[PDB]
Amino acid sequence: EGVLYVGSKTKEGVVHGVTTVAEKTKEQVTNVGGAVVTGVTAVAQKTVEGAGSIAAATGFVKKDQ
Amino acid sequence: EGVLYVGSKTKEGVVHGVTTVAEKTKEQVTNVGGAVVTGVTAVAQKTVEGAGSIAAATGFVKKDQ
Amino acid sequence: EGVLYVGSKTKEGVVHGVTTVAEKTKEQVTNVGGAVVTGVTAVAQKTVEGAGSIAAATGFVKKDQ
Amino acid sequence: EGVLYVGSKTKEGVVHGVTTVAEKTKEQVTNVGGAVVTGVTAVAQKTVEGAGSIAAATGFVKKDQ
Amino acid sequence: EGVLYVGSKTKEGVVHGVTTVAEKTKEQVTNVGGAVVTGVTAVAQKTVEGAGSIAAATGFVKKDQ
Amino acid sequence: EGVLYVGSKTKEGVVHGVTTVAEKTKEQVTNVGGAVVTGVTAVAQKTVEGAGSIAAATGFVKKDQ
Amino acid sequence: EGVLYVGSKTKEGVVHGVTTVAEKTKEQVTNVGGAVVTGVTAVAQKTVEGAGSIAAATGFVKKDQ
Amino acid sequence: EGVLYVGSKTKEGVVHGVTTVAEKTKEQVTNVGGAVVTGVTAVAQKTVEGAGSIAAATGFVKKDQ
Amino acid sequence: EGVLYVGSKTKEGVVHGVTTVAEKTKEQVTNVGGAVVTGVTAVAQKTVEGAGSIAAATGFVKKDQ
Amino acid sequence: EGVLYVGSKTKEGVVHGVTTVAEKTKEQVTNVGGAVVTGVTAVAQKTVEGAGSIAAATGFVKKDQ
Amino acid sequence: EGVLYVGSKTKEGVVHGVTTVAEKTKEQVTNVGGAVVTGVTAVAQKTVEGAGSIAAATGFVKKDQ
Amino acid sequence: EGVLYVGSKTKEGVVHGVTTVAEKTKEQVTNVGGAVVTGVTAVAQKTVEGAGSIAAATGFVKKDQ
Amino acid sequence: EGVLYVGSKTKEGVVHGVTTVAEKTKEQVTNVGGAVVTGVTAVAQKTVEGAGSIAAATGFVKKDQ
Amino acid sequence: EGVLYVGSKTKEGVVHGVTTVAEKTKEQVTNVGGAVVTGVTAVAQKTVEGAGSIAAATGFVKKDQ
Repeated sequence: EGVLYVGSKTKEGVVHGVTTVAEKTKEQVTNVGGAVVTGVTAVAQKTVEGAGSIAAATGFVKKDQ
Repeated sequence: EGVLYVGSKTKEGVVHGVTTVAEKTKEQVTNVGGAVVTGVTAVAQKTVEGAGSIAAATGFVKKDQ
Repeated sequence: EGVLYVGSKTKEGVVHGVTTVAEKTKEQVTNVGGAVVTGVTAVAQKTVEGAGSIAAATGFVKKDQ
Repeated sequence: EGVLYVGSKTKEGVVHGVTTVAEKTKEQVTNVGGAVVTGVTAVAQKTVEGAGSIAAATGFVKKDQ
Repeated sequence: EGVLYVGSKTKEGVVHGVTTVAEKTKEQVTNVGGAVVTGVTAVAQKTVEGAGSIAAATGFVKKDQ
Repeated sequence: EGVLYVGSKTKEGVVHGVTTVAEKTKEQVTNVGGAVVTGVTAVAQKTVEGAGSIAAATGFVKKDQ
Repeated sequence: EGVLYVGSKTKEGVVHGVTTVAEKTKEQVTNVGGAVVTGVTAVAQKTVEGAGSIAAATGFVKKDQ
Repeated sequence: EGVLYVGSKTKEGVVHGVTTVAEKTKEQVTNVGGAVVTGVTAVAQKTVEGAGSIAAATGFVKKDQ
Repeated sequence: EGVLYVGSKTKEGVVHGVTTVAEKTKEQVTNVGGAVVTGVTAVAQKTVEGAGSIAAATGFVKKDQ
Repeated sequence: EGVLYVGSKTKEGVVHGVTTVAEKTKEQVTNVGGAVVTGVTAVAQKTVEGAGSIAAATGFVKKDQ
Repeated sequence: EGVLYVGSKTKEGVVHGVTTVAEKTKEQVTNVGGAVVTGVTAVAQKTVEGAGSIAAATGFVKKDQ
Repeated sequence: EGVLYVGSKTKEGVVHGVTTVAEKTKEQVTNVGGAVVTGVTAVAQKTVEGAGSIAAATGFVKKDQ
Repeated sequence: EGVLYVGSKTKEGVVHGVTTVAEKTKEQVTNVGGAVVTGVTAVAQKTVEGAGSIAAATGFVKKDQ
Repeated sequence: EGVLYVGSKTKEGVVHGVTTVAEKTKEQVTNVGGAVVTGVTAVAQKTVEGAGSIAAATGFVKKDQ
């Protein structure tokens, strides 16, 4: 149950979403957990129903080693 | 149950979604967990129903080693 | 149950989705978990029904080694 | 149950979402837990229903080692 | 139950969301727990229903070592 | 139950959200617990219902070592 | 139950949210517990209902070591 | 009038003279004015006799334009 | 009139003369005015006799433009 | 009139002469006026006889423009 | 008239002459006026005879402009 | 008229002559007026005979502009 | 007329001559007027004969402008 | 007329000559008028004969402007 309205009157638009530049790096991590929605009129919905939901988002893990 | 409305009146648009530039790097990771929706009118929905949902998103893992 | 409406009046559009440039790198990973929907009018839906859903997205894994 | 209204009259827009520049670094992590919604009219909704929800977001983990 | 109204009459806009520049660093972490919503008209909602919700957000962890 | 109204008549705007510049550092952490909403008209709502909610946000942790 | 009204007539605006510059530092932590809402018209609401809510925000922790 | 003696007892030799690697460049110039003599026993003589000698060596020249 | 003696007892030698690596540059100039003599036993003589000798060596020149 | 003696008893040698690495530069100039003599036993002589000798060595010149 | 003696008993040698690394620079000039003699036993002589000798060495010149 | 004696008994040597590292600079000039002699046994002589000798060495010059 | 004696019994040597590191600078000038002689046994002679000798060494000059 | 004796019995040596580090500076000048002689056994002679010798050494000059 719900209603979402978007209206965009744009004459000129320049959009960037997730950008990453790595030079001479080691172990660069760009990590996104949900959707990546990008645009002059970007809309995103998400409905997680159900008890006990988990939404993890880790860059990295190092164990023992 | 729901309603989603998008209306976009654009005269000129330039959109980029996920961009990645790696030069001379080691172990660069661009990681997205959901959808990558990109456009002058980008719309994304997702409905996860059911108890106990898991949505993991890891860049990387190193074990023992 | 639901309704999704998109309307896009565009005179000129230039869209890019997932772009990746790797020069002289080692182990570059661009990882997307869902769909990659791209266009002047990009729309994406996803309905995961059923208890216990899993949606994993890993860049990489290194074990023992 | 709810209603969300957005109206944007823009003549010129330049938007960036998540940007990351790593030069000569080691273990750079850009970590986002939810969606990355970006645009001249960026809208994002999320409804997590169900007792016991977890939403973790870690940069990295190092164990034993 | 609720109502959210946004109206933006912009003639020119330049927006940046999360930006990160790391040069010659070690273990730089940019960590966001929720969504990253960015745009000339950026709107974000989130409704976490259910007793016992957890929303953790850690930069990093080092254990034993 | 509630009502939120925003109206912005802007002729020119330049907005930055979370910015981070790390040069020659070690273990720099920029950590945000909620959403990062940024734009000429930035609006953010969040409704956490349910007894016993936890919202932790740590820069980092070092244990044993 | 409530009503929130914002109206902003701005001719020119330049806004910055959370900015951090670390040069030659060790263990710099910028830690925010809630949302980071930034813009020419920045609005943020949060309603935590439920007895026993916890909202922790630590820069860092060092134990044993 | 003169005497030049060279004696080389080498068991293993690896010699390079003038080496040039240009990638993605514009107007790279490697310019040598005299001889390029290269070898495990490289010897070079030059005797310019006569008043008013000129020995020019230019990388490049741009005029008017 | 003169005498030059060289004697080299080498068991292993690795010599490089003039090396140049240009990546993504514009107007790189490596300019040498005399001879380039290179080797495990590199010898070079030059005798310029005559009043008014000139020995110019320019990287580049830009005029008018 | 003169005498020059060189004697080199080397078991292992690694020599580099003029090395230049230019990345993403503009107008890099490596300029040498005399000879470039390089080797495990590098010897160089030069005798400029004659009144009024000139030995110029310029990186670059920009005029008018 | 003169005598020059060199004797070198080396078991292991690693020599570099003129080295230059330019990254992202503009108008870098490495300028040497005489010879560049480099090696495990590097010897260089120069005899400029004649009244009124000139030995100029300029990095660069900018005129008018 | 003169005598020069050098004797070097070296078991291990690592020599560097003129080194220059320029990153993100503008108008860096490394300027040497004489010879650059480099090696485990580096010897350099120079005899300028003749009244009125000039030996100039300038980094750079800017005129008018 | 003269005599110069050098004797060096070295078991291990690491020598650097002129080193320069410029980061993010403008108009850095390293200027040497004489020879740059560098090595485990570095020897340099220079004999300027003739009345009225000039030996100038300037970093830079700015005129008019 | 003269005699110079050097004898060096070194078991381990680490020598640096002229070193310069400029970060974020403007108009840094390292200026040396004579030779730069550097090594485990560094020797330098210079004999300027002739009435009216000049030996200037300026960092920089700014005129008119």
